[PDB]
Parts: sequence; structure tokens; C-alpha cells
Amino acid sequence: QIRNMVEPMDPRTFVSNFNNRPILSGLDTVWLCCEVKTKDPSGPPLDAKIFQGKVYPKAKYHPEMRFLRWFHKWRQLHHDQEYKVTWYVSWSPCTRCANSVATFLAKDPKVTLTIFVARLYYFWDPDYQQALRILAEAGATMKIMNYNEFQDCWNKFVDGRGKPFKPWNNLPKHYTLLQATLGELLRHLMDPGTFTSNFNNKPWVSGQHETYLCYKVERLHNDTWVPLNQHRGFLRNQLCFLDLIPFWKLDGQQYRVTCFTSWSPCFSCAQEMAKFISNNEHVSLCIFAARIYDDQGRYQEGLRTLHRDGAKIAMMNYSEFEYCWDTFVDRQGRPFQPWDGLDEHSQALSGRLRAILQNQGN
Amino acid sequence: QIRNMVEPMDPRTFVSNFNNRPILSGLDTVWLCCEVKTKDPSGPPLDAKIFQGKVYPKAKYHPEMRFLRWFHKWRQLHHDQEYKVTWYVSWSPCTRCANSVATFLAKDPKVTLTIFVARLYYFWDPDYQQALRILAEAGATMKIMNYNEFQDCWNKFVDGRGKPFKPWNNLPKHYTLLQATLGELLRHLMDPGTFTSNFNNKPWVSGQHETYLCYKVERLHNDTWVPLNQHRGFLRNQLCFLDLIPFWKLDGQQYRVTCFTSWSPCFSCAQEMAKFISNNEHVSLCIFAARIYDDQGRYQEGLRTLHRDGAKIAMMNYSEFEYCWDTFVDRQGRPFQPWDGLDEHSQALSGRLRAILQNQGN
Ligand SMILES: [Zn+2]
Ligand SMILES: [Zn+2]
Repeated sequence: QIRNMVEPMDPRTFVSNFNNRPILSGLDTVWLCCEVKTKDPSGPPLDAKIFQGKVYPKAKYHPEMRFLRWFHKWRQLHHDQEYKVTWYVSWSPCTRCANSVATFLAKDPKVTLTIFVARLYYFWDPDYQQALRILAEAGATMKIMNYNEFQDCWNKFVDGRGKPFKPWNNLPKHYTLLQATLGELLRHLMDPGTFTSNFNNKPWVSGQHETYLCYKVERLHNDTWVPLNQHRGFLRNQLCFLDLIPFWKLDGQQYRVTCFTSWSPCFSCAQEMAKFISNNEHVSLCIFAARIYDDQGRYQEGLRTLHRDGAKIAMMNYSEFEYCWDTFVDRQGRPFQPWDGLDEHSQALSGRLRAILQNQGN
Repeated sequence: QIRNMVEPMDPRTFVSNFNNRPILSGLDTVWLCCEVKTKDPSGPPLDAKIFQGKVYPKAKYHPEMRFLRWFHKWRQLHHDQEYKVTWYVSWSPCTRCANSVATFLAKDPKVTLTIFVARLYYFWDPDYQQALRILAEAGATMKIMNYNEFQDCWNKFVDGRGKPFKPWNNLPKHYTLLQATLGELLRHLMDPGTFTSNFNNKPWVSGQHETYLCYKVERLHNDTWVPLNQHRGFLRNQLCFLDLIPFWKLDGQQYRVTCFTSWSPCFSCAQEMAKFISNNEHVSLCIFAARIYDDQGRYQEGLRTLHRDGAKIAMMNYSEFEYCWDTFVDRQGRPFQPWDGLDEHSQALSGRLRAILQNQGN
């Protein structure tokens, strides 16, 4: 009945926009075919809708954001229940829409999203690779459209007046390329050079204009912090990573999120993390910084307000460096190679941070 | 000197044949730029050569086979030493050339081969994916040509009349696609459906017209068979897998190769394996079969001649099935799900195999 629920797209726009040639400079349009179901899979679809947009700036008008607005208004007209949503989208999401959908998923325990993409948008760009990882960790199931999914989208959203779907040549080849790329970038870990370049606690002398953040999550179970292997991550930056962790999916209780950041939080990130740990009783925050970031502004107040709101703040030493090397780096068997005076630089930085956070004088 | 050692190719044939657009139906030519070095990496190249060929049948004339013949004649004109060879090839090897190069590498302890490919030939085809895995397990270092390697091959093998290399657009994008594809197919494990369909020991009633073979290797160390995690494998067939294991890179001593095959060896594979274990004192062979293959011919003599030449022959039971599920299958966390009457079918098959191998009557 999906065909009765939607205003279908015509064939010559489907085969033009869902052609899965991995590189396709010219298609600056995005098509998103959405269907909504209840949690029982036997059940038929409650509703479906086709959203269109452009791929270029002002992303508030991208099909994903239009879906989010539509879905928010739609859920208010039906009795509250659990939903499983499926997208067939011609381009994978941009970085901003990835963040939006991801934080929506991490905050909503009654929504399951499966995104099928025909092509990977900017698959060569590290920012979009990270965007896909963010979507996946929030819990979106990311997949490349295969022949079956193109056939399904033809049958359900395209005015294919009784005609069957007929694949273009090289559809399976394109799928193989795209699926390998998606798998690789989903499993990607930090480059060793990126690690040692960014987490080195010797005083800045070049580059390092980006901040890298690795994080792990633990739950409590009979007064012992038990790890959650499956919800770790690492992010590169130039709103707040705690807004992308789906705490409602972990084995419910109390949580301890441990942070390892190459630069200590800027003012606004300390503010955002303080906001979060203030409005989330059940989440503890432990920050470990490799270097102290002196923004020439309000960074000290930011760190102090983060510390007052319950977060533990410290500098990385050998232990945390080795942990991050063994967990978040594509080290390839090779062991952690500490630099000289790592411990002494870490101790000096700890003294500086202690002075920063100290409230009462002695 | 690489440029003085070779008869360089002209620019437009280089840019025509080394363009790395992953799909390129029309280029049925292959170009292979070869250089040879000593074990010392500082040392300059001893010799270099450009081989040309066509991509279609009669593979005896493929650039890889031409290199093998040339290299065999070349090594006889220089004092015996260790060699490191580098290929820049426009298409990855076909299945036959993959087998040839792999068995050459696995039998020669004085040769190191690194193959850089511009494009993956038939990357969508399971046979060629397996071919690449075979090349890698024999010890060839398989890699996709990146910008640097195209530049190097331009500088060393192309009559680039003083001009520098200038990349086409989408060279890094194509590299990203191809490198992800190569990585994934190098790491690929057996599909769960493929496994349970092919290793089921209940009597054939359809499909199963191919035989699947997984294998592991162990070395001896003070009378304890210690495994070699890094030299496992699995192969699909419709000459002999023991000719593709590089028994000279493992920590030398005596070896035990354990085989798990969905069908018991045909006559010619039993013959090949008997030949091998006869001419290789230091290698023990342990075969485990899921079903007995009755070729309507000489299979019983083949099995008995394999058994006389020292091989252990048996039928798989729960233990071996679970081992193969846990080792060679992309099981995705899920556990080995035995079928009903697995043990009883295995015991009956063992009785029939014991009648086959029995020599003296009682
Ligand atoms: Zn967007
Ligand atoms: Zn060939």
C-alpha cells in the first residue's frame, strides 16, 4: 500500500538519481524514500513519504531534516509506540545531517532507523567518514542499496506502471565497491602517525590545529564498573560528543564515560559537557587531556565549571597513552612507543591543571 | 638508472593503461613494470623490465608469466642471493597467473614480491577475490597504486621527457574505492550460508557441486604442536593447496597441516597431496572430510594411496564442524548451530571410510 501512501516519483528521475556509479559529479539532488512501521515486522507500513532536496549549502532543507520535522509532527498524531523507519536515499547524509539524525537517535529510545544509500557522498573525505561512524554509533543501521533494495524502491515509490525493475549494467560491481568502502570506513581506527602527532604532550611546535577525542563507556553492575566494548569511539574536531552516545541502549543503570582528548576542552565544549552532565544524573564524566589548551580567553572558567558540575579532569600519563594506543589506533600489532620525558611533561602539565582547578588556598 | 635499463613506454600509453577508474571495459591490455633489488634496501636496482600482454585467454602469454620466464633465465646469470622484486601492473593478476606466481613464491625462499596494481581485475568475481587471497598467503604484498606509485612509475618507466607526473582527477577517490575493496576481500571469511550449505553431512539432494577446503598449519617446538594463526586459509574448487603454503617463512622445523574439506578428495587431488607429502618429509597431512565423494571411478584407490603415503584421513564430527565455524566463517558473534543427527551421520560416514581404507581383513 506504500504506492497509495505516497506521490510516487517518475521512472526517469529514479534511474537518474539512484544510479550507483560511485562517482557522479552533477547530481546535486537528493531523494529520500521513507517508510514507517511498528516494531513487529509482520505488520504493514503505517505511512510512507518521499522527500527531495539539494545537496549544497543550507542543510536545514536537506531531505533528512525535512524527514525529522515531518516525523516529529507525525508522531504527535498517533498513539505513542515504537517505530522502525527505513530510508532509501540516493546520497548518504552530509556531516550536519549526520549529527542531527545521530543525536535524535541517541536521545529517542522508541525509534529504529535503517538507512540504505545508493551512493556514498564524499566517501574520500575524512569528515564524511566520521559522519558515517557517528550515525552508526548512535544506532542507525547503515547499508549500501543492493539490487534487491533498488527493486523494492522501484516497486514501492516509483510509478513503474506494472513494469518490473530492470537493473543497469555494473549495478553489482558498483555495489561491491561501495560496500567495501562503507565497511572499511566504518571499521577505521586512528592512524599511528595521527596518534603520535596529536597526543604528544611536548609543547606545541607545529600543526595540531585540530582536537582528537577518544572515549569509552562503562556501566555499573553490583558496584563494579563493567566496560561496554561495543560503544567506544574517536572523533576529530576543529555539539558535544556525549549527545551522540545512545545511553538508552546500554544495559541500564549508571554510566561512566571516560574521555581522552589531545587538547583540553575549549570553553564552549566544557560548557556543553557541563550542561550534559548536569541534565543527566545517571552519567559520570572522566576527562583526560594530553595538553592544556590556552585559548587566551575563558578556558580556565570552563574547566572549573566542568569540575564543579561533577566531572573528573586530569592529564594523560603513560597509562592513558598506552591504553589509547592499544584501543583506538590501527597499531598493527606494534606496541606503544613512549617518547622521552613523557612522564615529566605529564607531571608538569598536571601541576598546571591542579593550579587551574584549585579553589581554596592553603 | 631504471630509465636506462628499460625501453620506456610513451606517455599516452601510460595514462591510457594506468588510469585507475575501477571499471574500464575496453582495456584488454596489461602493462607490468618490474624492478629487481638485493636484500639491502639502500642498494640500487640490479635490473628492470617492462612486460606487455593481453588480458584475454592464453594466459601463458600474460605479463606475469613472461616475467616468471625472464626472471628464471635472469637469476641464472647472477650469483645466488636474495631478491626483492616490485611490480607496477595495470590490472591485478588473473586466476591462473595468481596460482603460478603464488606457488613460485611459496617454493622460493630467496624472493620477496610486492605487487602494486592500478585496477582490480574482475574485483566482483569470487574466483578472483580468492586468487588475490592466494597471492597474499603465498607472501606477495598486494597493494593498490596510490598517487606516489603512479608518480614513481612515471619517473622510472615512462618517457616523461623531463615533465613531472600530473594526476588525473579522481585518482585519490578511485584509490579509496579500490583499496577498500582489496582490504575487504583480503579479510573475507566464508559466508554462514555457504558454510552450512556445503559442510552439511546429510546426504546430497541438491547444489554442493563445489568443494570447500579450510586449512590450518602447526609447527613443532619441543614436542608440542604450536599453531600459526597467521597462515590459515580457505579455498573453493570445482594444483593442490599444499603447493601454495610457504613452508619456508614459518619458524622452521616440522609442520602439521590440518585440512577440513566438504567433499573427500577426488582422485587427482589425493594424487597431488600424496605426491606432495612424499616429496616433503617435514610436512604431516591430516584430512577431515564432511562427506565422501564417490566419483564413480578411482576415488577409493586415491584415498588409500594418500593414507599409505602418511596422511591421516577421517570424517568431520561436531568438534571439527564447530572449529571451522569459529575459525573460517564470518559468523558475526553467533555460535555454531549443529544440525540434527550430525553425530550419527558422521559415525556412519566414518564406518564407510574405515571400510574404504581397511587393508587387512580380520
Ligand atoms: Zn545534509
Ligand atoms: Zn593472467
